[PDB]
Amino acid sequence: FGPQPISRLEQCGINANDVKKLEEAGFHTVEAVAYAPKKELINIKGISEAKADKILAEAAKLVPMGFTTATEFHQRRSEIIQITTGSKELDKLLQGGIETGSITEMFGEFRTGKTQICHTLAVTCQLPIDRGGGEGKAMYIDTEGTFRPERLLAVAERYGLSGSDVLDNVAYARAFNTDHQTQLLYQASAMMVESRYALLIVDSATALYRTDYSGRGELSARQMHLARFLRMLLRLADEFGVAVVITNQVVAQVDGAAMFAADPKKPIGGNIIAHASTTRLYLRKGRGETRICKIYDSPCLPEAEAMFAINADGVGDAKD
Amino acid sequence: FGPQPISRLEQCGINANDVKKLEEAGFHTVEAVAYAPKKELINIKGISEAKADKILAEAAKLVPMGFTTATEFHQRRSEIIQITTGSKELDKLLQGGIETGSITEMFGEFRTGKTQICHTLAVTCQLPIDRGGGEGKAMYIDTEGTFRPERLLAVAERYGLSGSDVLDNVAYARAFNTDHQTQLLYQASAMMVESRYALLIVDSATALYRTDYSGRGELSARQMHLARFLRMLLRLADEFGVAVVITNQVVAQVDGAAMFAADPKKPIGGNIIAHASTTRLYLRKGRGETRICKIYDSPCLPEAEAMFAINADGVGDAKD
Amino acid sequence: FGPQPISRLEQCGINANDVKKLEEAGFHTVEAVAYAPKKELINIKGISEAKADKILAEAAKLVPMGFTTATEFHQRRSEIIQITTGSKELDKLLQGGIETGSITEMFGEFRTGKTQICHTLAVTCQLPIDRGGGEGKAMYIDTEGTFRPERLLAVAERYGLSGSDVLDNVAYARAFNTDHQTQLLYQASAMMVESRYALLIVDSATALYRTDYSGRGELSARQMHLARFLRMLLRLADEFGVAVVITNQVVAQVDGAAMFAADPKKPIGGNIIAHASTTRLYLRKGRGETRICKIYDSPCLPEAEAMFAINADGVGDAKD
Amino acid sequence: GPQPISRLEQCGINANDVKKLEEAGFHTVEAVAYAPKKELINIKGISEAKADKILAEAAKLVPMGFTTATEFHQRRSEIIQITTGSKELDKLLQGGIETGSITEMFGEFRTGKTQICHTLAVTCQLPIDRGGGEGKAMYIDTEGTFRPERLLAVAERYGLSGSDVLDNVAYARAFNTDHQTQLLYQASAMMVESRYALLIVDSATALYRTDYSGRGELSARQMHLARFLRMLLRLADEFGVAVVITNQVVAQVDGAAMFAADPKKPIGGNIIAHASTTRLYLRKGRGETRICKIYDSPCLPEAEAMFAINADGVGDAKD
Amino acid sequence: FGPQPISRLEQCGINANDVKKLEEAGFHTVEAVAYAPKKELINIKGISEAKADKILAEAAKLVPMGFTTATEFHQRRSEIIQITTGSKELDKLLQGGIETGSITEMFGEFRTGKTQICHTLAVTCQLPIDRGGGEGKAMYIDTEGTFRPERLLAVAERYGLSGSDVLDNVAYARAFNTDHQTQLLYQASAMMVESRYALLIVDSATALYRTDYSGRGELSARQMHLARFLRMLLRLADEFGVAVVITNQVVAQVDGAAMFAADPKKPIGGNIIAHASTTRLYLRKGRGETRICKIYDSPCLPEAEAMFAINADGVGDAKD
Amino acid sequence: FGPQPISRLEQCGINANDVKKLEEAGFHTVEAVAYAPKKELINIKGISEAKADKILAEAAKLVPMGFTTATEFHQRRSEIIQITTGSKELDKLLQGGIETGSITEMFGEFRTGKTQICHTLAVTCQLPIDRGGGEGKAMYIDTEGTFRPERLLAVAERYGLSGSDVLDNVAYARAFNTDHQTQLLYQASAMMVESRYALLIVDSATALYRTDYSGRGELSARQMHLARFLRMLLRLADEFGVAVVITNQVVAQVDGAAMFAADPKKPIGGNIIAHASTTRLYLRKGRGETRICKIYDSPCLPEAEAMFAINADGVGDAKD
Ligand SMILES: Nc1ncnc2c1ncn2[C@@H]1O[C@H](COP(=O)(O)OP(=O)(O)O)[C@@H](O)[C@H]1O
Ligand SMILES: Nc1ncnc2c1ncn2[C@@H]1O[C@H](COP(=O)(O)OP(=O)(O)O)[C@@H](O)[C@H]1O
Ligand SMILES: Nc1ncnc2c1ncn2[C@@H]1O[C@H](COP(=O)(O)OP(=O)(O)O)[C@@H](O)[C@H]1O
Ligand SMILES: Nc1ncnc2c1ncn2[C@@H]1O[C@H](COP(=O)(O)OP(=O)(O)O)[C@@H](O)[C@H]1O
Ligand SMILES: [K+]
Ligand SMILES: [K+]
Ligand SMILES: [K+]
Ligand SMILES: [K+]
Ligand SMILES: [K+]
Ligand SMILES: [K+]
Ligand SMILES: [Mg+2]
Ligand SMILES: [Mg+2]
Ligand SMILES: [Mg+2]
Ligand SMILES: [Mg+2]
Ligand SMILES: [Mg+2]
Ligand SMILES: [Mg+2]
Repeated sequence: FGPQPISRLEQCGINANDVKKLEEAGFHTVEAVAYAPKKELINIKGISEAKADKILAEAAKLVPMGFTTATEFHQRRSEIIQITTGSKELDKLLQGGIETGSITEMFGEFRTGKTQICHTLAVTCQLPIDRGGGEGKAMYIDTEGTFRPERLLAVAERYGLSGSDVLDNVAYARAFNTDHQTQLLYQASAMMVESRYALLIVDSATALYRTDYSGRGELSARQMHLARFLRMLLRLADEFGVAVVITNQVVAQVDGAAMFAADPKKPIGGNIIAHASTTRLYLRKGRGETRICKIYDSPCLPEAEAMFAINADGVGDAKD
Repeated sequence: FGPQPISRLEQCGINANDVKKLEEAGFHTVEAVAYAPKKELINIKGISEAKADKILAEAAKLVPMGFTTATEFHQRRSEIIQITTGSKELDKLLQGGIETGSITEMFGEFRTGKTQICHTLAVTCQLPIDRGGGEGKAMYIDTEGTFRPERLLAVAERYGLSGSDVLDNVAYARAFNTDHQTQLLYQASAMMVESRYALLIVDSATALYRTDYSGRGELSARQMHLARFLRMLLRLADEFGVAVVITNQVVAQVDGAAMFAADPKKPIGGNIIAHASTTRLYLRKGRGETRICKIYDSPCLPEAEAMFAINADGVGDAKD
Repeated sequence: FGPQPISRLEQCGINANDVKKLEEAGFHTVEAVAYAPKKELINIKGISEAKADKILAEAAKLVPMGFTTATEFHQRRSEIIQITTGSKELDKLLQGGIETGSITEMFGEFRTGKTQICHTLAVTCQLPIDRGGGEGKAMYIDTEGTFRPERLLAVAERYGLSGSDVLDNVAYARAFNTDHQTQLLYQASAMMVESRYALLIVDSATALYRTDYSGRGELSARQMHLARFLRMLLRLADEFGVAVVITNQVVAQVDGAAMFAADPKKPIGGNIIAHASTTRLYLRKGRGETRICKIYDSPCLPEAEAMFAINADGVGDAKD
Repeated sequence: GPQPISRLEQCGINANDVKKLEEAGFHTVEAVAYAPKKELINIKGISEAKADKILAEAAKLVPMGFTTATEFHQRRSEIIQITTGSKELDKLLQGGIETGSITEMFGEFRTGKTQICHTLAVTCQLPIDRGGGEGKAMYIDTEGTFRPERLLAVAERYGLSGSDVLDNVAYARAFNTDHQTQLLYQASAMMVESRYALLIVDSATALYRTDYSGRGELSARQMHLARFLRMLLRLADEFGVAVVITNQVVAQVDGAAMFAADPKKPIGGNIIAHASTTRLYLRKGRGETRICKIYDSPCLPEAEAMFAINADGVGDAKD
Repeated sequence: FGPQPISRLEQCGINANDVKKLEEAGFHTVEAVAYAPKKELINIKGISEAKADKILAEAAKLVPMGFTTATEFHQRRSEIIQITTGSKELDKLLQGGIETGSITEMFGEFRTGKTQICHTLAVTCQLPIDRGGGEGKAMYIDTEGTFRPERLLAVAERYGLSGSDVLDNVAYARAFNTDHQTQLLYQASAMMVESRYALLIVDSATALYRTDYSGRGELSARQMHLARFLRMLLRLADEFGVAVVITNQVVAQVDGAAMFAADPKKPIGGNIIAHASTTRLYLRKGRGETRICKIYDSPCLPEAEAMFAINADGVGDAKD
Repeated sequence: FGPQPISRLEQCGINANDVKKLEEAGFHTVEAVAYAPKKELINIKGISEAKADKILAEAAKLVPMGFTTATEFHQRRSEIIQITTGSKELDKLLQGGIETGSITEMFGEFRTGKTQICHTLAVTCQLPIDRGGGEGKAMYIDTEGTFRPERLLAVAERYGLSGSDVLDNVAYARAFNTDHQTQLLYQASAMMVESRYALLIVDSATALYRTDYSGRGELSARQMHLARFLRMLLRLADEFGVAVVITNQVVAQVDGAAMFAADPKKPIGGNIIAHASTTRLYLRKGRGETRICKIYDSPCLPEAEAMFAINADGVGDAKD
């Protein structure tokens, strides 16, 4: 069960031309138009103030957005699914795994294993819910050109799942530039409503912005575009109940006039949207053959560290 | 003990149709009518100038609006209720804690514990006056998806209160956009008049405004909407005599990126309403894993500093 | 030495019902009737042209209004009272302090100590003339909610006055909206006829007009209402001879709301009344401390600057 | 100068009519002669024949016939011009502020009109040798912005006794328009009583903005202003004194859709536009220098001038 | 099978001036303009925003950029061409050799054998697919002045190919400075679009940057120029599908400054483009005459070590 | 057959002042202008970006810098002259002798015979082509003061050439410190164009650096200065088509400091410029006379050892 398709609004007395204009705009379900303010609906053409007000009021009638007791919210948060990361120690660290309905930014230095974690999450997302999975196909928006299905086949063989259907479930695309990356979100929102999607990996979020928006005086436009991208990701996560995972690259100190996100502090959203990343995981190589994952910031989980390893079957517990 | 419900206004020779029009307008209390100029009581359709003047007559007759001797105001202020922050050092710094019937704006950089302080205030608000509480249900309006009842349960366990009853009082809502944030206050007013409440937290005020109203030419509309929201908050604070707490994120250095509200000057209301925040607290990160709270501005308190820490049971005194 | 009560007009043979009509209109004094034009005495229903003309003629006979030699005006001006501001440097800057029977506007951005200056003036107003006081009770139409009767006690302790008695002679009111602020002037005119008052403080005098009259097309009504309020204040200053201090906010950047009078361009009254503020002081924050008060405009004073400080005992001389 | 109204008793008119005319406002036979039949009839207690004959003898006493142009040139060459206190501004006006006319100096807020009025009032008692008027001065102030300290300072600069100049300046304050009109009546009586040379109205349109507010009262405001300016013109023509008035002007956008904030549209309005003979635009400059531009004059041409305000009054631009 | 020439853009209704403007800008192929962002198309003078959006819209329908199932990507990657390196051990370690469409950065100490590998790869690129080749012309943008066709003749004689035709199918150029390198790539784009190419070699990529961009202050500009060069190489590899090989030099004792590479870590692209090199090979000279290759970094291949030898006919299997 | 002198410029519209500014900066031919980047043409003061771009474009139009078929490069390299070393054994070892256009470096222990090889090469540079010479005058930049113009006469008498003409065709200069070496290179480049010069000998390249740039912490500046000197030598070799020979001193023990010019590894250019020495020769003195020359590093020639001897007439084959 998920959102309510926009066709329900047709049952409420709205002519189909406005519905199709909203569909072209990008709002595919009643949730996406209910959550939108009057300004966004007014900005698109062919709609007047009265029509926008009536559709907004009807949508608010359809989906409840009023107050509720905290016990109801505790019950609701006790039913969301957490996706196992493939490692028992990291699963213990995350108190269940990667939660669905938020943003889990995992960042670290170069050659640490973020892509391996993304691969393992994408394959384990198809597991039955009783084994820690999410019972849903997993998308993969890839900007680094670093998607090799051989790892997915290896992990699917390890877990015993049929490789054919595991491959047939995971979708794929590539982002050659920032605008194509953004339009991929429109396509994903269009194509999500037709099936059950429980994961969406963007590896990595900031890779294209370090190069395309290269310039001392281009910082402002880059920041606004990144904020828009992150807002779209947040809306997608809230609307469809998916588990968005992204990736960032970091390095000691900084370079340039505070241009990149190469800092443990100063999250990806920066000064515009600081609350974008609900969960942040620092991935560190450590000393010797070690791998460490530390919860840098979480609203509920406390700071801690953990040990894990990467073998030919994916990410697993550190074998001694 | 509280305000006078508008049903008491019925015993003045006024028919119920315009009374219901005022009720649906947003004036749930006779005080909300007495604190309203003729312009706002006329702007609602269906009411003439003579009717508005007639109702305002007995509305002002019901409540005292005349001059009082300064000793009377000192007597009134000495009986005000202050809410303990949960830390003795902060209690000393604020000379009693967060005072009721006013606005306290806590602002600081990213990851300074503002949400933790809001959680601790929301749980300690339920304590009886004997222990320093306010003896009333709280209210939380969240604009970042950063409400975790686990912290509330932990603090309730620490203070000895029954967690089930503690979680059964704190209301909750989420603001997906600025218009929903503004609209929440209308239902909040009815919920406030219905039952005793003693704390309204809005975490955080200027979080959505950085996102929805992104644009050089949209600054004026953003400023007017923020001024309207803060005026509504001030009316709420004056009406039911409950403490309003708001939260603001500020970048350490002057990042720029056109005009913003992230600077240790220029209060939230801006140039239109520079007086919205009665009390202003600056939350700062010390050199070595320390937290400091500095009273940036108070009409009666002097500038000072304090030390505090955050443990698994909430905010508390600085443990050496 | 004060004004003659309107009841004296009853000795002129006029019918007492007309006297009560004038009293309820707002003219509590014979001087108020004398200064009024024919149209304002006719606009109230129940009074004919002949009656208004005869009371106006008798009032003009009672209080002289003809030409006087300039030496007489110099003698009258040399006997005026000046209220010490609590700082010797500022006292030298003002060539005596704040004069009675005049309007003193104070400029200032956010956090410039205007409220502290108002508090010190209100607590030094009841000082005997021997120490530069006014020997009269004070008033405070506080439209900001920032009136804390804790600084008044501190300054009273500094000056040796009994705290209970100095707190016992201060009138206080709060303005929640523009119309209530205006009616407070009628109430104050009612009060001052029966006791010696020597100060009227309005801090601020423009915030409510900033918030309530928010609109491009509402500017004209705002300007007319502000002009009416300032005219009422000027009349109050003329009749009873009380120094009227008013506080106006200011900002050093763009406004974007047409007039939006927060800048040095003209008095608060603006184009309609650019002459209400007899004296104008600009309060500015220097480097570090020791704010500067500059005489921005005065009929008989030159441009100058001064240094002053704010301690726990109130405003005082700057100590290096 | 003017002939006192008592000379009318040489004709033989019953003195009750003379007293009626005196209490009406006409304290000089010239005032009766200039008045038309309608005004002399509107006052009750006078018959048509009496008004006609009194106008006949008034015209007999006061010459109103045609005069050759050279006679008018000779009359105008004997006029007195009051020095403005600044030599450069004096050269701009080709003699200074003339008498028997109206000089309206208008400008934005904080230009120095009140200081100019003080300097004109203190230089008026100067003897004609220095370019003064030798007469007394009057100040009908509608703003409470009259400070004798500046008069004392400027008198000290010009080497006069402060007590004497102080004792030769009549002062009054106007709280409303009707009080201003009654002040004009009392000023007329006082000026027929004794010699005066200057009459200052600072400012003329200050009270009309506050008193006659609202859109629906514009016609009454215009009529009252026209009556006030007509009375001022009659005063100027009667006793031959220099009348100076002050007006405020701004370049607002939406603060008012009416009023008199305009460089054009003279103070007299559309009813009597010819009220102000001379008009001076007083403008704030860029760095520190104020300018005085002759906006309109029957004889003087358009020009500009440099002047400064010092603690001793108004003087030349000290670079 | 090759890229679609830019002339097809005129088939969509674009006047020839814009087509020639794009051609002179550097976009010789519809793939290049399709992959380009809106900002880069706007930057060239002579095209409006609407015109650029229209061109992008028509180009989108020509090349599919939407989502696709992972099985489609596995099919696409199964048919990719791998170029034999001339050594059986190297071929086994690389699981086919050097893969087209990706960057294979080989680096090592001085006199390790990178130039010989590049020479042998250039010869073997002309072999038909039946013998592990790619049957395509090769290029050599040599910057060290270390191109000797005698090795090419020797390898062609070993493989039995005619020397004349082997020489005739290799294009050569020399780079004297960085801007010449960039313009050389600009010309190489047109040369590639004019015919069929399969291998590009840059030996070495960073040699000229050590000569030109020296000094302590010239740190940023060198990094941006290198990032631009690597972005150009990536665009070429994606758009034409040509195996790109670049050479880097490393040392064990970095006795220099911050403007160095000198590290097995810190790839050539640096912190701006860490993902520039898809495959990374480390070449070392062990004790005696052993020559070892190691997969330093690969998205799919695991870490391994292999032995190889260099003899008179190029790189061959290490004879015991 | 030489370069194109800068007098061929000034016909493109560039005024004579810019030409003279380039002339005084060390750019004595159009080849040195074409090979230079924008940085080295902007660093000289008096030239703007537009003028530099125009002159660079004209220079690029003057000389061919585009791609070419490998057969063209083979044909070009077939006609490259190689100067005989005076010994048949070493001539066969070098496959023709010292090639023209590359930096040929020779090094060995003390008293091994490099200097005698330098005189023999200088004298043979004057021989006609059919005798193995280069038909060009020679230059000798001697740093250790070991240039005796008496072996030249002996070897010239051996070859039958007149002694006076042989001496008159050798331009000799001495370098006392590094900056003098650089300025003398500037002068040599200035005086190179006006005659046919085929050989340029530096003996030795690093002797002055060892005894001038002492100090443990001064290695970096010495390294950068050596890199600049070697870049200048490379530009001289490429631009004028001259044969550059330089001498290095080595000690077969290890090292005496952190950085040194010793060790058979670690070429003179260091890890900054490792490709400066195209051909490297190692000279050894074994048991008995046994003077051996070995090709250490070469891009085309293989490793081999040859026997030579030094006689009173110069250097010849080892007598039996
Ligand atoms: N086939 C593989 N089997 C096991 N580990 C692998 C394999 N391929 C790569 N790795 C590991 O991946 C690590 C780097 O993580 P990777 O996902 O390749 O890069 P990134 O840091 O860019 O996310 C390396 O340390 C290596 O040990
Ligand atoms: N109890 C106090 N004792 C001394 N100074 C105080 C005290 N409370 C506030 N202040 C001073 O008041 C200043 C601001 O003046 P205030 O009147 O509160 O504000 P504003 O001018 O905005 O109305 C602050 O800079 C602070 O130093
Ligand atoms: N005592 C004084 N001495 C000299 N100049 C003064 C004095 N008082 C005020 N001024 C000057 O008066 C100028 C404003 O002129 P004023 O007549 O007060 O204004 P307005 O044109 O608004 O009636 C100010 O620029 C100031 O410099
Ligand atoms: N003609 C040749 N035949 C065989 N090996 C050669 C030949 N020329 C050079 N080499 C080899 O080249 C190696 C070093 O040179 P090279 O491979 O070009 O290094 P680099 O890539 O660092 O320039 C030597 O170990 C030598 O064995
Ligand atoms: K966070
Ligand atoms: K404040
Ligand atoms: K003024
Ligand atoms: K990589
Ligand atoms: K020697
Ligand atoms: K080499
Ligand atoms: Mg990765
Ligand atoms: Mg937060
Ligand atoms: Mg204040
Ligand atoms: Mg004035
Ligand atoms: Mg090499
Ligand atoms: Mg030697």
